[PDB]
Amino acid sequence: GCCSDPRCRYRCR
Repeated sequence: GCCSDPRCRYRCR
């Protein structure tokens, strides 16, 4: 999940 991943701090969409 990007919302919880550190590489997807804001890229959850």
